Amino acid sequence: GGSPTSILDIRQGPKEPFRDYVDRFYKTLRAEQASQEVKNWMTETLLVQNANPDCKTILKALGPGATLEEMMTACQGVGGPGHKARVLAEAMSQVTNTATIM
Amino acid sequence: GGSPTSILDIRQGPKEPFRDYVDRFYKTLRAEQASQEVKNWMTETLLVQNANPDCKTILKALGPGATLEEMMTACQGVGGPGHKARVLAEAMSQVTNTATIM
Amino acid sequence: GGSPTSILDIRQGPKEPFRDYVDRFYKTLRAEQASQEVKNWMTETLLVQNANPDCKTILKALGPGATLEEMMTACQGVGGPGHKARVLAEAMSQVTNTATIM
Amino acid sequence: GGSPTSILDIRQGPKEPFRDYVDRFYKTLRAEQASQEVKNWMTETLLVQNANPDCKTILKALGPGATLEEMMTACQGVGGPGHKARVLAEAMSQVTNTATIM
Amino acid sequence: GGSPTSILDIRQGPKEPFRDYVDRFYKTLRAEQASQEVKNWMTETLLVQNANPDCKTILKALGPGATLEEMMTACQGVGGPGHKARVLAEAMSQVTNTATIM
Amino acid sequence: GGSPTSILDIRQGPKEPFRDYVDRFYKTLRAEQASQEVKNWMTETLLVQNANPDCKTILKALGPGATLEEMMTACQGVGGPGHKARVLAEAMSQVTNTATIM
Ligand SMILES: C=C(C)[C@@H]1CC[C@]2(C(=O)O)CC[C@]3(C)[C@H](CC[C@@H]4[C@@]5(C)CC[C@H](OC(=O)CC(C)(C)C(=O)O)C(C)(C)[C@@H]5CC[C@]43C)[C@@H]12
Ligand SMILES: O=P(O)(O)O[C@H]1[C@H](OP(=O)(O)O)[C@@H](OP(=O)(O)O)[C@H](OP(=O)(O)O)[C@@H](OP(=O)(O)O)[C@H]1OP(=O)(O)O
Repeated sequence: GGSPTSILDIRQGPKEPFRDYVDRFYKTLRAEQASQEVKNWMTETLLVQNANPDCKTILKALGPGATLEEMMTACQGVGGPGHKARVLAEAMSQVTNTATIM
Repeated sequence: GGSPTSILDIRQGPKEPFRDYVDRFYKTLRAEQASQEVKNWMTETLLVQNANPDCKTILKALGPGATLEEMMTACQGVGGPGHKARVLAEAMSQVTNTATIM
Repeated sequence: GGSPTSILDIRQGPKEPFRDYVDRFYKTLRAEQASQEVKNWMTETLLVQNANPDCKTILKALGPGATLEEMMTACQGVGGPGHKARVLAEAMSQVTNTATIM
Repeated sequence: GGSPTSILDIRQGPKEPFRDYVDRFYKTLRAEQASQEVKNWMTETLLVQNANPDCKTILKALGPGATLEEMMTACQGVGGPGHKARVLAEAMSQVTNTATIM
Repeated sequence: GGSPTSILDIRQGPKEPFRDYVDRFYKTLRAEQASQEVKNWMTETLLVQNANPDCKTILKALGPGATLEEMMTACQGVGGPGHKARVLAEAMSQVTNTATIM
Repeated sequence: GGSPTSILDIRQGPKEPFRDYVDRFYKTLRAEQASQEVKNWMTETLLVQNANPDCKTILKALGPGATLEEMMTACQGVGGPGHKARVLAEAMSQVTNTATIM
């Protein structure tokens, strides 16, 4: 479970940029008195998993063994037409070619 | 029915994330004077139902007994690109494959 | 007629939450100096008519006699991605097969 | 002409709902010093011509002589995705069959 | 070049309404200390060139010598769903027939 | 890497228009105490690479080394439906024909 303030309740806003949410995660973490390792691996597992399925999955899309910067860039394209454009095109064709999903 | 300020009146806004909604709900539940036995289940029954069909529908999808956490992670993903994007993936085949609905 | 401050000037913004629109509907109505009988049916005839061509459309879909609980929620489906989502599914699947309308 | 703050320079923000438009139209007309009768002949032609090419064209779409009630019925659904939707419903179905326009 | 605060640095936000952009243009212009003749010709060459390729192109579309009122009327349709709508419709059919561009 | 407040961290938000991004960038560049040569090229390497996948790739789209006016016009058009649309048409044309990508 994850209570307020605690990074365990820190989740990216679907509209919130990963560039922002990523920050909310680390600053909010400053709000928590977690052991540094408890705060870092948190910054790892809590960040990605709580990073707005869009960014969060993008992180996975980015191929694990990622750098915070990359997912920052891929998940940064989220919020502006970069998303509403690329995702739109991708979903637009996610189904065009892959419509049969099982 | 559900009068204002009561958890019964509590409802995830059409765009309100499961995360935010789950916050005003429980706070509202604090605002309500139902025992924990009456509140905790309101937290169960009212939450899923009042939680905005986007979340509410996911909620039923995850599978009865979905950890509040699971819906807490999925339902919340809704909002900006969260619903614009992911759903575009399903909205896209919702008409292409499922255009005929009966 | 229907000048401002009356329930005859109570409309749901297109993106407006039904729960919101309907909220001002009745506060305005409270201000509207009609009899219980002249105020209450407004709730019915003006709510459906002035409620966002989409919610207005939904209400008919909800099947008259419906408790405001259902129209409020279906209409609650409006605003967030839910509105674009449900509509995208029907209008998109309407313009595909039903593109021919006479 | 039409200088700022005069009903003449009163124009529905592209997105400014007609409801917002008609309220601000009436907020700047009321503000505008045109005879009581002039305001009446302003409230007529300026209202339809300045109300956002969408709410406006709608006012013209309802067929001149459209009770201000009908505009409010149609140009009220403007702004939300209900518009992006209802508009798409026709524009989307207008391009498929009517793409060739001369 | 065009330094900050100058009308040379004044550009319509990609989403910024022409009505808006044109307002700050002239407000900012006053800030710029250009001779009346210099401000008047900036008002013309900088207004169109720095007016958001949507409006900026519209202005040209309106055809040179276009009255500020026409740019204001055509570039005002830019911003909300009024645009996304009109533009999507043309772009949509542009790619249908005109997809081949050379 | 690029720490907080540095022009290195500095990035065109997804909604931050290039004309604005470039505005906080330069203000933020002044904030980081660097030599002229340093700021001279920071303004370059950090302005295009941190430049919002849309504006940034636009710069590269225009052709790197592009005049600030070329990236500015091109990126000052990135923000609203002038963009969310111009792109929707193209990305749409990217997945219609070019959906197959390898
Ligand atoms: C690919 C598809 C399957 C379909 C096939 C063709 C299509 C159709 O007929 O369905 C043409 C219309 C489009 C392109 C939809 C896709 C969806 C989009 C969208 C609903 C997408 C989300 C966008 O909003 C944002 O990005 C958020 C934003 C408003 C900028 C903010 O921050 O406030 C908005 C602008 C609302 C559009 C309007 C155009 C349409 C309907 C297309
Ligand atoms: O007017 P608000 O209630 O504050 O809503 C705004 C508005 O969106 P709409 O087009 O739906 O009216 C913004 O647009 P502008 O007012 O600047 O035109 C938009 O941002 P964009 O300009 O980037 O499209 C932003 O949406 P978001 O930041 O989610 O993309 C959204 O704010 P909220 O939904 O957060 O209220």
